[PDB]
Amino acid sequence: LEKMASIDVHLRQLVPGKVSEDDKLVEYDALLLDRFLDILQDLHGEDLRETVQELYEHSAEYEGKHEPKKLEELGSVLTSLDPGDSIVIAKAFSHMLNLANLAEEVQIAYRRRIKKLKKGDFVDESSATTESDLEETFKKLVGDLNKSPEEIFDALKNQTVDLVLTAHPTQSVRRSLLQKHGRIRDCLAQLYAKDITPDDKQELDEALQREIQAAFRTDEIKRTPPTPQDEMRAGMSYFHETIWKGVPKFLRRVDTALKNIGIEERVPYNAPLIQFSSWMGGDRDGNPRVTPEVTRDVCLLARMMAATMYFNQIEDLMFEMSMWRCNDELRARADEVHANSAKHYIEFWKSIPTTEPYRVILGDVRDKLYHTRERAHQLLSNGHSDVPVEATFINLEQFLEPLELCYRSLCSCGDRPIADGSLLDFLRQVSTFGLSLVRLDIRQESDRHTDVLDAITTHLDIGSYREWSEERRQEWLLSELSGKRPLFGSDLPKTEEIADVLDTFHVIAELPADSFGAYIISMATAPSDVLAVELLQRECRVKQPLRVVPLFEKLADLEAAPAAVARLFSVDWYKNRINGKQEVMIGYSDSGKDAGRLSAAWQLYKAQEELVKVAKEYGVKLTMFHGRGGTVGRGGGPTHLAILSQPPDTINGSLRVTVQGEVIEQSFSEEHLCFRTLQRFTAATLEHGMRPPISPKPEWRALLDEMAVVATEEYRSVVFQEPRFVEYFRLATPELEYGRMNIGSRPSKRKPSGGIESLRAIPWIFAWTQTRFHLPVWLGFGSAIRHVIEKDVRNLHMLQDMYQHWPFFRVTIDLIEMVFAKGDPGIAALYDKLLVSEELWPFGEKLRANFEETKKLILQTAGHKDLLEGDPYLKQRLRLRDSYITTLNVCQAYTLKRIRDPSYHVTLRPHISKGLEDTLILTMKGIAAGLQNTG
Amino acid sequence: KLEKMASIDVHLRQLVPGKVSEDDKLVEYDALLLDRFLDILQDLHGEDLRETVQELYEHSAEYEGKHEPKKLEELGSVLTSLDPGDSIVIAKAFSHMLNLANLAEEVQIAYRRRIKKLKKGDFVDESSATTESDLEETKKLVGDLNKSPEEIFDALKNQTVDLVLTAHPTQSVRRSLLQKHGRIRDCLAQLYAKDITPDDKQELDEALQREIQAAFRTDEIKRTPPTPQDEMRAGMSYFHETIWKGVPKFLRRVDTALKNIGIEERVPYNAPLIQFSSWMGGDRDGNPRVTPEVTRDVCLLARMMAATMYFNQIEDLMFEMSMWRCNDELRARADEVHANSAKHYIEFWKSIPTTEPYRVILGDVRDKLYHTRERAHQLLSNGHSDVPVEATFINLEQFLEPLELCYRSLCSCGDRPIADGSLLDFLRQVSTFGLSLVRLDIRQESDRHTDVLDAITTHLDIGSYREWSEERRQEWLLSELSGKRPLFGSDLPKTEEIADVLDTFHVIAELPADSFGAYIISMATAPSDVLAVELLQRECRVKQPLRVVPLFEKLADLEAAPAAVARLFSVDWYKNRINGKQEVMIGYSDSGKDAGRLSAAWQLYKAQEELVKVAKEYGVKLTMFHGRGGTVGRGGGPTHLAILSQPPDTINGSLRVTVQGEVIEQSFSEEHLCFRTLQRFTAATLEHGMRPPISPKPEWRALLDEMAVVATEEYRSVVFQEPRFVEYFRLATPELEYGRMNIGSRPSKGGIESLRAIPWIFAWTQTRFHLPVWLGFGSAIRHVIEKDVRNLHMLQDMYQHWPFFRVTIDLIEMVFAKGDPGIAALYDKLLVSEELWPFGEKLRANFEETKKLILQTAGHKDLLEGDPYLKQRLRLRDSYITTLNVCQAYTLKRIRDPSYHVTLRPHISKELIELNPTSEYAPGLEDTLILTMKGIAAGLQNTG
Ligand SMILES: [Cl-]
Ligand SMILES: [Cl-]
Repeated sequence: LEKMASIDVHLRQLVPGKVSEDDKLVEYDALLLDRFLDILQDLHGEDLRETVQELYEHSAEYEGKHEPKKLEELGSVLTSLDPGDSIVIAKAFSHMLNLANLAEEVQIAYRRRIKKLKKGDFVDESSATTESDLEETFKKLVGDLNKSPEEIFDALKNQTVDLVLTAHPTQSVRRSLLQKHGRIRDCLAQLYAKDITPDDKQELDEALQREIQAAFRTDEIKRTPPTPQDEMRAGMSYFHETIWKGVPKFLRRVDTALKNIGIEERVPYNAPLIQFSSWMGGDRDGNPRVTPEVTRDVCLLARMMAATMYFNQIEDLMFEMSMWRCNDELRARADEVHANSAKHYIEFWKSIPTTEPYRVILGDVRDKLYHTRERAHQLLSNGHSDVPVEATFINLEQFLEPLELCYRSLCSCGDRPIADGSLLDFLRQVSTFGLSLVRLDIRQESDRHTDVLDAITTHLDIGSYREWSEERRQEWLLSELSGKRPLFGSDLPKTEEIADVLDTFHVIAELPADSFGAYIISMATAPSDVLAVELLQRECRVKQPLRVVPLFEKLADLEAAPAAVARLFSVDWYKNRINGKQEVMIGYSDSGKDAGRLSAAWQLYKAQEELVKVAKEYGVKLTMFHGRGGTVGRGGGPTHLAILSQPPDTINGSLRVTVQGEVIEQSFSEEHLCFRTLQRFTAATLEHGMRPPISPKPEWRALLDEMAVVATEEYRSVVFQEPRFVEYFRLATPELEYGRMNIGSRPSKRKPSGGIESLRAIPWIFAWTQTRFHLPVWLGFGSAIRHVIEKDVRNLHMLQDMYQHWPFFRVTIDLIEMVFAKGDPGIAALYDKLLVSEELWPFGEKLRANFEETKKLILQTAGHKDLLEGDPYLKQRLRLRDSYITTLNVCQAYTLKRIRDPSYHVTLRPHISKGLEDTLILTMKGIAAGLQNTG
Repeated sequence: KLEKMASIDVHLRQLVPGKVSEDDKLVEYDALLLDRFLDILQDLHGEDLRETVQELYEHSAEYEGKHEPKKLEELGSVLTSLDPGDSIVIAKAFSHMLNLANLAEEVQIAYRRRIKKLKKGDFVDESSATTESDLEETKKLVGDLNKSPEEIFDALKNQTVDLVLTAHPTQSVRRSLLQKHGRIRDCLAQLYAKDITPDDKQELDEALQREIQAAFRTDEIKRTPPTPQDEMRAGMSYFHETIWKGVPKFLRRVDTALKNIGIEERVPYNAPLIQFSSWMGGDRDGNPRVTPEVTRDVCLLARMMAATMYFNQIEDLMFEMSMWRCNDELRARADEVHANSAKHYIEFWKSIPTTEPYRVILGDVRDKLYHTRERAHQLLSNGHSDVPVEATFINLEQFLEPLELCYRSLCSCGDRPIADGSLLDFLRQVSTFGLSLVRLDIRQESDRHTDVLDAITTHLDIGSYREWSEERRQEWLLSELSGKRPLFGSDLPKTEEIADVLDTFHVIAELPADSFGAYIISMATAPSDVLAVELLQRECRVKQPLRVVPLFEKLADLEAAPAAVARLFSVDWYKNRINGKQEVMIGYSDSGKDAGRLSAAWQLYKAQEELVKVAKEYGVKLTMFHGRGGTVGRGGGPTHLAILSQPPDTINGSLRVTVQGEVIEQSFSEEHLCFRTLQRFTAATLEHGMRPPISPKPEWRALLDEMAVVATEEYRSVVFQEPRFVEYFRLATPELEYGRMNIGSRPSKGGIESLRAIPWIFAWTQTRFHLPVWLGFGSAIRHVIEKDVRNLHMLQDMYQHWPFFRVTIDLIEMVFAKGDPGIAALYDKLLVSEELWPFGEKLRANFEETKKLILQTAGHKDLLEGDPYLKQRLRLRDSYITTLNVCQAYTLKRIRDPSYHVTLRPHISKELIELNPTSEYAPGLEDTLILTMKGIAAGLQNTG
């Protein structure tokens, strides 16, 4: 059985050298592949195994030389498969790619950081191999920038990093597949431990094989496109995985780094340096499956999960807390708490004596936690309770109070060191996660509020709020918000939508405030959009209303935004309600859909500038919320510089970022990866506050203004002006199939009869990411760089200066370069050859030419001769995914030809040992998991 | 001025000079912990207190080095001059330091590397963990003995090792202080990882100090002398600690070794290679706090704990079990289970779909486990439930069936590798721990059954069951078991004791059979003692009666025992009821109390031989139960040879041994220690079954018979014939205080005969004298050397080639290492009348004489010449124990004698004096005595 010998050779040929000396990646991939193929042979036979192996080898050869004959060989083998074999080949390559991801994670987590590889400037911050850890970030602040330790500590207390978890654009993988990937991960890790006994290594190998098989033999589809509750259950797995234990870990690391620059204090245990907000169950923009009851469900479920974890933590806390010396205050509370009726610790002690006061108060807290979970479960499954809300914790201060009393008492008696053990960790978990783990954001279009108000104004015989000018709207809204009479009653004609909006507000009002983050207005354009939501919030009896966050999507909206926000601050009611804090959302991906990526990038930098001017004029603490698609939305290293790149004083101690679904596994599945994520967000925010990026030279801004004009011209002329574009888009791309399939819970368009305009941004990016072409990400960059080079050769020297010294520009170009690394025009041409009308082929040929030109221009701007010349580790990792993703591409393209065209009969082969829709879904989820994030 | 660290480094390095390997980091560990502890002591009670404590430790270490009595005089001088507050803090301090020494010991043993080049090639290698045979090396069977692997596999399938957890003779330390000891051990371990970053090392250092202080600031007294339920709760900590996870780990390792000798199968998941029995809540011998309700309590509690652990484990199982292809039988069972109402996993899935059949059956099992815990908690807390018995698992096969269905189904579809993961671990845990984790044994005196039958015969006007000869008793008991009429009713004059015995039988009758192991008759002497218990079991309507196990204590009982068992097998009713299985219990410590240690050891070897003869004559599978005090009761390595030492065919695939309380932490607190415990028990059993120790040469037998006669004579002449022995014992030893304080129960059942064996051993272990273990050996070896110049060469032959004799001598040698006559003399000087002084003097001479004689027999010039690692660890504990001894002796003089005024010193710094307010003796003297007792106890661990 010497077949294992071949795959080592093809792997070593795919990535030639070693990117370090702990570079064990090719070994890891070879081992996983060998064990997996042995499993495939043992489950489906020697013939199936030989076919799959020949396919992988061919794919490796293609990713080597990019010879199209290799692709035709792949096609020949794949078409000759009846759907039965097609499912097994597609499934198999999916799992193989997943294993490659696992090895990637292990390599990254245990790679040794090389201190002699730092150059000393900001470029070091674009890779995990050279980024500044927390303590290096401190020394930089204290050395170069002359900031005192006191100032660093004070800045830290007041800083908040808020990570927002979003429902996966496709597969938010089963809560069980995290677990299996974990076991494979850990087995791989220990097999290479330089301290392993032979029998331990044997049992580890058997566990590895057993779990690879365990993953290959579970189905990946069926049932419902899981209900929002199910997808939310999946999203919360990472709290069990790493974050719950990981947060006190990281915060204690902050304590140590502080001591090493002379600060004796710890970060206060009630300071919110870390926060988690979620969209799962709250985003309704173009997603009707998210009902008011869905939101109530994910809220109560969240409070349940939190109560369980606090409950199980407090028992180890209770064993720890066996001291007897205590405060007079704590002694009082213990003798008081002793006056009551101890059922949840009979296995531990018959009862708790008053000679163990901490155990008394903590056992009471354990009881209240129990009653909290039971009440939440009752309301979720029934609608009423019987658990008195007074027998539970209903707000965070009731919970923090006894714990803080313990900490005070322990410190009084000279027992602070015990306090900084399990007790401090526990307080830090309470303050970070609260009673809900996450705080749900709500999102809805502005137009739906227009509808609700139009029915309100029609029912009151005032006219139609939709016909009114923006100023008439503003005036009416102001008068009502200033007044004291309610607005409407049960007597109100409600369409299903209008009832949906009002009912959403009612459920928000029926739940504790600590469950909710922000109310987000999609397609916001004018101050009346924010005022609308504020009034609807008030007249629906929301006691403590949510902060309203406008989301400026289109480009014109972005130009009009700073006037709009200034106008909002100049109105007394909004100024008095916000309390000196205002949050605005920008959608890098959305704006990109409107006007191409380059113009959306430069416009967002400028718009953030003007917003900060306004927020300083009127004295509010502005917080920019970064939607899906940005530079700060990438995985790992690059985030560190993306954050540092943002315009000065747009962060101001409060960073709110979306952790895209495609990146969350890579960023939180493993102890080390999670630590370094929390670390680089915390450290980068802190540095950017005291060391803002350079301000751009005027010639740079003038140049980018030109390039923005040309780029939007090209992008809009191709995507919107070309009359035969959308026909091509529906042929050369699986957009229609994605819309009809059970992949995402969302409809792809806002009006089924509309063009590219009504198509949502997420399907736009996905459709072209499946074909390894990525047109939405780079289109426009070509004609911009071309235009300025022809106007004068010396502008290329200016662009290269910009790439070398202006962080913003470097991170924009870098993202593009990375997306090109995941691109292959050859595969796009194969989709063309099978799926596109012959008279439409030159269209594709021309666009691919545009591709190659833009790539050449991007490489020249970054001063590179190869893509990702600066990040060879990332280059290696992606080149290794390429070999599986390509097979999933060819399979997808022929499956499309077969699905769309029942007139394409193929000479099948005999079925291969112990249906086209399922194969297509597999190739989609696979390529999706392989390409991860682009734009 | 913090160069006190140089002082403790120098004293430590003098205490243990060399290296016993090169991964020998023990003195490093001890210095590091001690330094952090002393700094904490200074920051809590002041610089002066810290300097006092450090000076005391240095003096103690210098003493354990050169044994100069001046050092003892210095320690005493400082200790008498402390007011009770400072005496409490000094005593507590040294207790905690000794504990830290034990933790460092455990880490060093767990990570010491076994040296393959150090094996000598014979059985002596089996007396230390550093050279013993692992599972696979016990390959030995295949080489030397030419046994086929198939025969080894069959032997292993049928082998059962039954470890019995017993209540601690003193402090089975709070489930809370064990935990802190765990955090300290782990912190120590990770500080020495060769890949740890500087920030990691800083945070680990602070975590260690934090937990040392946290342990120092917990009280070690107060509350109740814990109820038997509390002691049982504490005893069950080790299942959560290591054993629950440890059993599937060990069994899988067995699987690997079997693969490594060519066997393709695994050990069947339902074969009981490991079992755990318990006495906590069932031994009532001289312990009236153990009531019927106590037994009902610990039974129900155990079933609760088991249900909780299965419940939490089965959720990881449910996530794992996401397969879809399955057996036809399993698909059926899944569709069947789908017809019902999914509450215990709303956080995981809204409900479980039928395309995940395994998850369906497993979710049902999770439901049934939940209801089992709730019903047990209800019965314990009320007396009734409302949980239908049909919704819980009441016997183990109900539980096993659906899991086995999953395993079968998974194997059907070629998913055996998935089956051999979390599912196999779960099946193995089910089979090993069952629904109770442990099985409770019950124990009671024979005389207490005699009372019950005597009141019965008096109530029926037949005579007094007490007056009847052993054969008249036998006769009546036989006719009654043959009969069909019940024996008694509510109309029966019951003393309080008799009500206790009958009520215990009724409670046994009310509980499931999986809860109970064996009924053990203390002071068994004759078959009528067993027949009484069988008859009481039947007439109290115990549906499935317990197996009855006689415990033959005294020497004459041991000679008479095989006659009794032969007569018992020769009775038709008993022969058919036992079903070919008989378990007999020996108490190495009890027999030791009767006739000296040597005579009890040899007599126990011979009596086991004769019992094997009887069991073959009548075809019964005999099972010997080793009570406390044995060679097989030691910690770690030595156990391996002790088991191998047993007489041929006395084990026969069924080993039952007592895990003494003082040893349990050393054997089960840490992952590796647990693995090697289970491994040496399993491997020793398997090997001894197929490779019996050599049979003894006839001259060795005759020689040991002689020595036993002399030794018993000396021992009894001192302990029972000297009229002033009992007077001395109450002066030179804290026996009266041990009984009068709060530890244990009742020591007397009169003189030393009515004194229980455990307080007998304890009293003389506190004063580092150990008279019960060695008394008699001196005069025996002296007698045989004078009888003939050559007998010493024969004894040395025995020590080198007869495993039994080697392990007896070896245990003695270890006990002497924990001995020090100087300290005993100090106890004399402070506590014993002057006209009694020569008595102790003469006794001490025997000690020294016996020591020299043991040394010559073992071919040694120093104690423990063969086990320098153990010598090092003991040498190191002794430096704390000695200070605790002096403190104890002066505290005794102060307690017994209110006319002993001492020039006290000014109180040091901030109090512990006021945690015992209702004390009849001085403010801090009671607690100080208790502290020294618990301390010295934890320092000397096991002797005899
Ligand atoms: Cl109880
Ligand atoms: Cl639900």
